[PDB]
Amino acid sequence: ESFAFGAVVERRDELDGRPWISYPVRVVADTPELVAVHLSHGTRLTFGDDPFSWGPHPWQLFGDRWQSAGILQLHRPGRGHSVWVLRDADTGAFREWYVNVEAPWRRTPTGFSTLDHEIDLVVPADSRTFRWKDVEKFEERARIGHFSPEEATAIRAEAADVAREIAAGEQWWDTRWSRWEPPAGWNALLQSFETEGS
Ligand SMILES: [Ca+2]
Ligand SMILES: [Ca+2]
Repeated sequence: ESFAFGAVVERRDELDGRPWISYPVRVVADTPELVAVHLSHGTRLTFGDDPFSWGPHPWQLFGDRWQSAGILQLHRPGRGHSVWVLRDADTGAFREWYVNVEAPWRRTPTGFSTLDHEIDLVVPADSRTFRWKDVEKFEERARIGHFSPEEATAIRAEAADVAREIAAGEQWWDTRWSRWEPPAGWNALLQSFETEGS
């Protein structure tokens, strides 16, 4: 099973057995080596009903549309992260690679499902160095039970693996993706994934 290039699919974070946040993305690649999807500026965000074990998804500060520059997400099937191509909202300049540690993506009839795992890594565009992010925030959340011990050990190992890869110059992703730009017609997507009535 695969999705076609340009298909509009759901990108979901699933928490407590239900959608936490979901938003439509366009498919750029759906291959055994790469799932690449695009979240465009102005796209509608769907949030699940409270309460969640983790509280409301933090993108709820933007209300119900993605206000910033579009995000290309690059995923190597089976890995416990994806890599986001982040650009400057004002200039469109490529700024950084944002490694979002999260559950390996699951294919669903509607798209892909994952779940944020708090630890992030950031590689600036110049590729001089990289930084770990939110490790202690992660650990506090693991201590209060947001992650089980088995989950938290998997998360720590995944983040360590990616950091070791980057530091060895063996980052899996093709950095030429930093020059990709969406087709001109790839604008805001307005699809809601809400299931009213519950
Ligand atoms: Ca994250
Ligand atoms: Ca984080």
